[PDB]
Order: sequence, then C-alpha cells, then structure tokens
Amino acid sequence: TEPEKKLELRNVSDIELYSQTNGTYRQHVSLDGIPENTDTYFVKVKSSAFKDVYIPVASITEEKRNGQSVYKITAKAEKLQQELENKYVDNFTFYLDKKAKEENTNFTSFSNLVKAINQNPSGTYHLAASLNANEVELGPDERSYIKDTFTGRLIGEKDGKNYAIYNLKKPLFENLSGATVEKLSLKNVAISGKNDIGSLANEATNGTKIKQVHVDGVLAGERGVGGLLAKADQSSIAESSFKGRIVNTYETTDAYNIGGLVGHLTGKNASIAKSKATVTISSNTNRSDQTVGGLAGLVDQDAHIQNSYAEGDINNVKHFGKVAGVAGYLWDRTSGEEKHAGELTNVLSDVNVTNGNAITGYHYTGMKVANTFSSKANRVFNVTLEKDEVVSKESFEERGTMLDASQIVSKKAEINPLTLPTVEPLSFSKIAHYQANRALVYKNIEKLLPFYNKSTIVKYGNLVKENSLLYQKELLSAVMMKDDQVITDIVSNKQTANKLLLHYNDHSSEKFDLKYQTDFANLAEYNLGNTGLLYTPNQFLYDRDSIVKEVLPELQKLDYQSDAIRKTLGISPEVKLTELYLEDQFSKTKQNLGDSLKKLLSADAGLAADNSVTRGYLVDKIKNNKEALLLGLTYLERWYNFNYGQVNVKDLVMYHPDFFGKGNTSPLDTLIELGKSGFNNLLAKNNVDTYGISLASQHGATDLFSTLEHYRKVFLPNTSNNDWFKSETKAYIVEEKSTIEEVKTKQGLAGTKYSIGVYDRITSATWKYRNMVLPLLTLPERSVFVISTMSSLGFGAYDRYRSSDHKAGKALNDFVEENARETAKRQRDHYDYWYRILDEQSREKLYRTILLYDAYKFGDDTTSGKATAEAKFDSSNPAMKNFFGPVGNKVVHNQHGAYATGDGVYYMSYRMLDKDGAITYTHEMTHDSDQDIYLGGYGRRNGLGPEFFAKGLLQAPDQPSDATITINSILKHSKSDSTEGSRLQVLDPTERFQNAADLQNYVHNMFDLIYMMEYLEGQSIVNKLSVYQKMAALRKIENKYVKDPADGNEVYATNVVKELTEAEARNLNSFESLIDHNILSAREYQSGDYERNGYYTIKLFAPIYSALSSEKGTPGDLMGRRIAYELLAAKGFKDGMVPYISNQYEEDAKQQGQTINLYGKERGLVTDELVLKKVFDGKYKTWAEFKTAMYQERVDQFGNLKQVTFKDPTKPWPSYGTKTINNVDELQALMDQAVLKDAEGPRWSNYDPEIDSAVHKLKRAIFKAYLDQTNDFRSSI
Repeated sequence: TEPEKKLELRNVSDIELYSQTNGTYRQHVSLDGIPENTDTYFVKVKSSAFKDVYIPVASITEEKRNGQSVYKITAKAEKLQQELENKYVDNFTFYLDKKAKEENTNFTSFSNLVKAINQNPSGTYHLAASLNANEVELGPDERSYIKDTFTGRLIGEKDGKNYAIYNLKKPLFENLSGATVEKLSLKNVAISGKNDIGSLANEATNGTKIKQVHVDGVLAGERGVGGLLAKADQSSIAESSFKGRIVNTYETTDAYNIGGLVGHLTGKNASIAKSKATVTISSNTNRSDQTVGGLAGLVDQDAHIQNSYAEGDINNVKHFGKVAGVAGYLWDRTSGEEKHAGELTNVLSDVNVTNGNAITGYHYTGMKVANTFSSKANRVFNVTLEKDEVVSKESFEERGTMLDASQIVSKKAEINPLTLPTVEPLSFSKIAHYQANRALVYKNIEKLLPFYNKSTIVKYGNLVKENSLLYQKELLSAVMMKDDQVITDIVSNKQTANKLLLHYNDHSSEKFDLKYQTDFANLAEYNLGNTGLLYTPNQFLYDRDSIVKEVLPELQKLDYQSDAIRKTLGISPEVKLTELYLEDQFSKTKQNLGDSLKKLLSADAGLAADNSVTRGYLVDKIKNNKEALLLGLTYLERWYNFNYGQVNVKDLVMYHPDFFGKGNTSPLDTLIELGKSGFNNLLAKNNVDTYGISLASQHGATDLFSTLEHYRKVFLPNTSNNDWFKSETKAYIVEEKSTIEEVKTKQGLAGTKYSIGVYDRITSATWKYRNMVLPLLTLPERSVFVISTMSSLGFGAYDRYRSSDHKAGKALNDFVEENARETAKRQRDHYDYWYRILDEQSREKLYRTILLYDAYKFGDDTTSGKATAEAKFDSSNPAMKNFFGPVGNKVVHNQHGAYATGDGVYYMSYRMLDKDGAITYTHEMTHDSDQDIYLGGYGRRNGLGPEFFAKGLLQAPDQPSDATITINSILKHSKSDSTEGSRLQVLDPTERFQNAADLQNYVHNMFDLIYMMEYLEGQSIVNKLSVYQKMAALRKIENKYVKDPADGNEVYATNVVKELTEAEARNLNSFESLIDHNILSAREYQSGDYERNGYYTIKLFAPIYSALSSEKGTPGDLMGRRIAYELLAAKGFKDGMVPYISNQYEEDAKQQGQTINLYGKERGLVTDELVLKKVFDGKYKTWAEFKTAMYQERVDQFGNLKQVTFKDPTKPWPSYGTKTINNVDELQALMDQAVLKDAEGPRWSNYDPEIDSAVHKLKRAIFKAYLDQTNDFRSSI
C-alpha cells in the first residue's frame, strides 16, 4: 500500500493573512468582517521547522465553530495536503479567531502597550510577561515609541516576578514628569539616535522615582548619550543597573554630557543611590566642554552620588574634554560653591579609564568629593607634548585588589529576568508505515524532503541503510556545484548540480552525488547516489524574472553619498561616511546586483502562487527597504568573503541561514534588519559585535568566532584553525617560536595564554582589538605584515617602508618580508633571554599579548625618506583602506618618539623593522610590563617612575660602541661586520646568558674590570693632580628633596651634581675620602642638576666613587641606576637588583614604622637603610662600607691574578700593535700619564669630552682588549 506523494505543511507554527486592497500589503490579523467579495488575499504560513510559505487564498467563508463568527479560509495550491483531525484534506483550510480583548490595558504585548499608554498616560500599568518590542514599526523619524510627556506613572512589575522589554531600538518614554517606573528591565537595547538618547527616557523634568531599573544593551549617540536618562532634572534614581556598550565616537563638536547611567544631573534633590554601571564606554571628546563620566557626568546643583559602583572601561581618544571614571564635571556653570557643585559619598570606580581621571575630571581646592575609592587599574594620560609621552593621572583614592571586600558599597547586584516567548518547534508517529528505531532517521530525512507528505517521508526513511551515515543527527544540507554553494535554483536546476554536502550534528560534512533525475516543474527533485534517497531544494522555482525586471531598475539608481542612504542610517549631515569603509564594495555590489538579488529571491521564501499577489508582496518588501537592503548586501559581502579551501562563505553566510539549523529565519529579513540597524551597527569597527546582534541568534550560532570554528569543522577538516587562518589571509604572517624546548612545546598547542598562532591570540578574550580578524581575512594584497612572536603581536603596513630607495613593487615586498623575519627573530631572542633569566616562576606570565602598531605615516615612492605625513583616515593607501581604518584605533601619531600606552606599544618615529626598532622595542616593553613581569611580581618602587627602569636599566644599548652599562639582550652582531672596532658589548645574546647565574657572573666580571679601572683612576686623582685641576676634574653629587604633584610627601630625592668647593677639593687626599665626600668624574656627567624620571644613563668608563645613600625613600636617578648595577654585581638579579627597585621589602617597612601617605592611604616606605639591612644584614652597615668593601675585594683580586694578555693601542691613525700590559703597575702608570695629559691643556669646548679625552681612550682600549681576550666576560683574574 504505497502512498501518493503530495505537498504537505507539517510544523505549521502560525498562520497570517495579508491583503492587497489599497496597493499596499498589511496584516488582516483580526476582524475580517463579512467574507470579502474579491479574493486577492494571500496566506503566509510561518513554520518553526522551515521557512515561511506564501500561498494564495481560494475561499473565505463563515462557519460556526461553536455558534460564533469564526471565518474558515481555504487556500489554493497545486497538491497541498493538510492533515486535519487525523485525516487528510486536499486543501489547506484554517480558522481565524474574531478578536482578543487585551487592548483595554497594556499588560500583554508591546504593540498593545504603545496603544494603551497613548490613551491615558497617567495611571498604573503592569507587565504581564516578557514582551518583545519588535512588533512596533519603529517609525521613519519617530523619537520614541511613547510620545506623551509624563508616562508610566506607576509602571511597576510586582504582579509577577520581573518582566523585561526585549529588543529596544529607540527611547522608551521620551519624557518623564513625576512618573515612577520601578522593577522594569531592558535586556537587549540597541538605541541609536541623532539627538540626546536615553534607554528609559530622554528627560526627567519633575520628581521621577526611578527604582530597580536594570538596562542592558548597546547605546550609540551623537548629540548626547545617557545610560538611563539623558537628563535628570529634580529626579532620583535608586538601586538601578546598567551593563552595555556606549559609543559616541562621532566627530560632533557640541556640548554633550555622555554618561553611563545618566547624562546630566541638574536637580537639587536629584540623587543616585546604590547604583551600578558596567559601561565599556568609548567616546571622542574633541572639545573641553565635553564630559564623559561613566556614572552620571557633569553633576550639578547639589546632586549627591551615594554608594555607586563603576566597573566598565573608558576609552577616550584625546583628553580634550573632562573625562573621568565615576563623575564628570562636578563644577557648575554658575557660582563655584563647594556645596552648589555636587557631592560624592562612598563611591567606588575600578574602571580602566584612559586619557582621564579615575574619579573626577576637574579637581579644585574646595573639593566636595568626600569619600571616594578606586583600585589599581590603567589610568593612562597621553600628554602628547613634543615627543608623545604617557603618564598616570594620579587624582583618585587608591585601594588594593580587595574590591570584593569593598564591594559592599552597593549590595544590590541583579535580578533573574524572565525569558521571552519560547515558541518551540513542537515536533510522524502512527503513520502508514512506521518503525521505532528509525524515528530520528525520519527527522534526518525531513530536512532532505521539505514540503512533502509524511507518508513519503517514512517511505524514503525505510530505504535508508545502517551502513550509511544518516543515523546521526543532521542539520540542513547545502547543494553545491564543484565547491560553489549554488543558491539560484531555477538557473542551476536543469544543470545537474554535482554535490550535496550534508552537515551532521557531529560537525561532519558528507558529500553525496546529485543528478536531476525526477523532474517536476512545481518542485525540483534529485537522487542521492546508489541509496536512491530523494533530495529536493527548498524552493518552488517560481518566476523570479517578474520580480527582477521590476525591482532591479529602482535599486540600480542609488548613490553612496545620497540623502536616502544617510536617512536610512542614523547619520546627521555633518558627520561623514568614511568610517563605514564600504564605498568600493557598495559600487561593486551595485554593478553585479542581478546575481545577488536572484540568489536572495531564491533563498527567501517558497512561493507556491502563480497569482501576482505574492510576487507583488516580494516586490514591495524589496522596494520599500531598498536602501537598507543594499546596505546590508554591501556590508555582508564586504566583510564575509573568505574561502575555506575552495568554498566561499559569502554565499553560505549571507544566504543559506539554515546551515547551522534554525530554518525559520529568512535571508531577506536579516538583510533588512542589518541595513536599518543604524550607523554604529554597520560600522566597520564593530564587525565582531554586529554578528552577535544581527546575524547571530538567527543563523543558530552564538558568536562570530564560534561560527568560524564551525565552518572550519565542516569545511576543511583535520586542520588547525590557525593554519587555515594563515593560509587564507593575505597578510604576511611571521611567527617565531622560542629556542627553549619547553616553551617551544608549550606554544605549539592551541591552548589559550600559550598559543603563538595569530588566530588563537586575536580571537581570545581580554584582547582589545579582537575585531581585527574580519578585516584581516579580507586583505586583497600583501599589504600588512603580522609579526606574532611570544608575548607580542605587531601589525605593520608595507607603505610604511616605501620610499625613494624602495620601489612600490618587487623590492618593497622582499625588503619588508626579510626585515620582518629578522625583527621577529630579534624579539624572540630577547624574550628567550628574559625567560631564561626570570626563574621566580613569573616566567609563566611572559605570555601576555600586546599589539605593536606602527606610525600610520605611509610614505609615497616620491618621498626621499620615511615620510611624516600622518594620513589620518580615508587615505588612498590600500593598507589604510582595507586595514587599520576598519580596525579603527585612533592614535596620537606624532612626528617623533614612541610611547607605550600600557596595553600596547606604538611606533610613531622608529620603524619597527629597522635594527633601531628593537632598541626602542625593549624600552617600550620595559615601560609596558615592568609591574608584574620583569620585576619579581611586586610593582615599581614608589619614588622611581616608569622612565627609571627603562632608559638606563633594563634595555639593550642604543649602539654597540656606546660606553654605557647595559645588557645586549636583543641585537646579534657577528664579528664579520666592521662594528668589531669598539665592541664594548655582548657579542651574542641567548648564548652568553643561559641562566640568571650567567647574568650575575657577566655583571660581576664587568664591574670587576670597571672597579679596577676606577680604582686606578682614583689613585691617579689623589696622588698626581693639583688642586685647581682637581676642582674641574671632579664634581659633588647630593640628593635634594623637592615637592612633587602626584604625592603629597617630599621623601623622594632628586640627584644634583655641583662644582665642589676648593675647601672640599683640598681635603680630597685619600681614596676613602673620595667615596665618603660623594664625588664623581666630570668627564661625562654634566654640571647641571638632574631631574626625576629622566633619560639619564650611567656611563661605563665615567667613575662614580660616590655611594650616595639616600636615607629617605628613593635614591634618585643617576645614583639609583649606579647603585642598582653595583648591587646586581654583588647579588643576583632576583636577590639583589629586584629588592632594590621593586619595593618587595615594603611590608617590612610598614611593620618597622616607615610609612608614607600614598594617594590618601597609609603605605610602607622602602628606604635605602632597610634595603641595606635586609639584603646584607651582617656584612655592611652603611652604603659607603659596601662600596669600600667592593673596592677592597677588587684590589685584593687584581693584586694577585691579572691577565698579561692586554693589547691596547691608544695611539693615533698610525696603527699601534701591542703595549702588552703584564702587571697592574704599568697600567696604573699609564693611567697616571693619561690623567695628567687630560689635565694639561684641557679643551672643554664644543662639549663631547669623551673622544678627545685620552683617559677615555685608554679605558675603552683596555675594555675592548679584555673583552676580545676571552670569548666574553667570564673571569678577569
């Protein structure tokens, strides 16, 4: 008893009735009245299993269901069989209800809510369930859904649990006046508007008791943004919450008060109590009157913020406006009283604000902030004065990391809001032929035969065999012709489509052969290999040409700079569309609109109608939203056209939304939703967030990265996702795994916090610019290079190195490639060294990723050198158009200098690839991660600033011939080069330094030689030098305590070098007196006073006999680095140098009694006396004793064992072969003669007394001779 095959609608979720009476289609949901005279209606059946179907009506009549006017409507189709009351009818017949009396109030639905509120705004209203706001038609330019003044007077939700208004796109109440909204929640807000915007309402004129309002979602505005209310006048918000993005990156130049919770607090009794705002707010001030305050912002007229909490992130581009973490411009425009300004109390803000303060932007004497709190986070300030510099703000109260302990400021957290309408699938049993074991198989074949009878389904399911792979759960398949993902069926149905890719729930792809076997004009059919299973496309092959010939000409006449596009987007005529970066792809999609539009009409919905009503409905839907459709088509094609092998997902993402499941969505609906979503949603910078909002939750995927991983699992299996990333992208990706076997094995894995792959780092969380993946997938040419090494991720452009010497093609590419490879190798060697040195298990934290952008200063071929043309945006350079621009990271980009913002490093002048790029690389890296990486784990010393640990301490030397005490961690220079002359540095890093003990031994031997030479020079000073010569030859260094702006205490000491008096000069007759009187050589150290946080490095050959022990908190800079290197010579890096500069002995000071008020909190003060008494408890009591004992040890050493193989020429251009110093006595005699020669007839003009001075020549010659004697500094005895 084989059954017949007909078309059948199974999972009929709901049914709708549309009309064409007035030439415009509308929803005749209820009150059809008398049966209509003419039948131009068409029934739209929406299914939970597959997409909707439009079928023309046949007969509309009235039938008494139970003595009521319930209209029965029967639709006309080819062979449509409907299973009604367990029996089959040859036509789809359904009943329509009369009406539902729910419009008397606003309980049920939002569509009824906007109607009910407008009737009488005053009163009391309660929500009945979680209601979706997608039912309202938004409006062309409507400000808010509810337009009355005072609305929602008592709109509470205490009737049942808590109900949330899902999917908001405009302000809810527009205005509020003496109206109390309480217990209301907003879950997915996407508000975008030109004027002032507010999630709850735009203004609160009178006493609006806002309570228990938790709003979540992204808010984008231009003229002004607000978290809950754009302006609160005499209104109080208590126990409210916000948790969404806030963007105001537009180039507006007006007075806006953007705030994460409320825009403007102007009321006398206005108050914010027990409120929290997790606002990852980004904004561009561009003018001083602007204010970005997170919580509130520009608080005025005694409005008091009590018990608030700000945990978001503020990313201000420039510090022009008054931006702060928890309170913006507390000052008022009128008289500046302490009380009239505003009040803060018991407030906390652990917000990573940039370019601004952590608490209040404008700080004055009569401060009314009272009690404030802030944690240890980034508060960087780009002063952009001359060379770009970044410093901390220091204008907040500082606390520890125990934020959860101090989280009792706001006890209220959040509430569990009820979910929206589920509308499940509600999934046949007891058919003609049924088997229990093959149940799932039936479902597995239902995706293969849509619009078919259940009898045919089970008949074909019985034909499935166990050997085949149809026994796993199967998602929707994709028909393809030789890896093409064909969509336009009516064009490619006659041609036998080659393959059908079944995508199973195991993320497995299985290819079956297809042939146009059984041919129906109504619905195409196909056969699947030898199994005999039938496959049919989910489209009725209607006349697409009738729709195309109509809709194509109107869509063709559109311009990117037209007013229609600007009106469809949320753009004011002032701001430009350059941030979209879709003009080229706009034109491209404009030319070939035919193919894409045919694919869209093919994948949209199944038209089983020969009557022109359904095709007219499609035409109207495509025409009414032409601008939005075209913008969506441009955006989806621009950023989603990357190939998995030979399969391009431009057709599988834009169309075929059922590949992951969820066939209920329509590819046309998502395009319209993406087009009209706004300017910020279509923005290129938010490509990762746009997917989650528009594309996701509709294609069946959670996020963009999960979608990419899913497509990599389906297409191109058994290959790592990072490998596919490296293969597909057109950026030159260079990865260098460290030489150490342990870290080399650790990096190979795909694990987070350890993988070196570019995709594993970019797509990971806690990455600032994770939106850099989608543009990088779409690079047309080798325009950008990605240097991804351990603990780094540098992005650079090829146009940065293009100049007169390097032509635009062939030469620039090769040069950039080779130099990038060498720079990756150098960075890898540097981090290999730093991994070998650090042995305190802090090396496991050397895997953090921080980007390394370049200058953006692209240079044309006409430019002689590296051009300084900033090229802000919209440049003709392909690197700026296809990258950097889309990954919009507005930088300062000055002419000279490099700065490390704390989360990344930027090269404004030094080119990253050049060999001078690494010497600045190590300095910027020391600036970036000195707090928790290079040090043992404790922060910087309180007095020492960021420039102290970098310029003279942990950095590679600027040049090889530089006579400075530094560690050559990066640059590798072979002996073959001409740089062998005056080496004075380490030959090969990562070979000399294999452990911390190796570094300690190297520094110990270097300072042994340095101490020998310095002792010889000192004995030359006291014994053979006159008084007048002694005065000029030496200087006296002291420590002067000056007031600093950041901290109140003046315990910090600054070094000062001064000309010593003749009275003190005469006393200098003993070498011990040189150490006691604190004297240093004037050959290389200037006579002016030094400053704190300065680029001061101690010279290698310029002696510093002074042991200027600063009994206070901080030694200084010139003396600090010298004593730190001496301590490193005495004890190891972790044992000696780290406790000196990393205040690890701070707590002990707090236990002793040494204290300091740091940022308003009592903290320990690590004095030099404590460091001396803890590092060397029994050996020494004073730093002078330590210096003297080091000198005495070196003396006892060189008095016995010194290598006679010392070869120093110290002669002019005529080559001098060998002086063969055999004992220290001849060397001391030569030093005496050199000092006497330098004293006699001193030039002291044109500066630079380091080359002409004969004393420096002898020291350099001896140093180079001893360095070249052994392989490296191993032992000098």
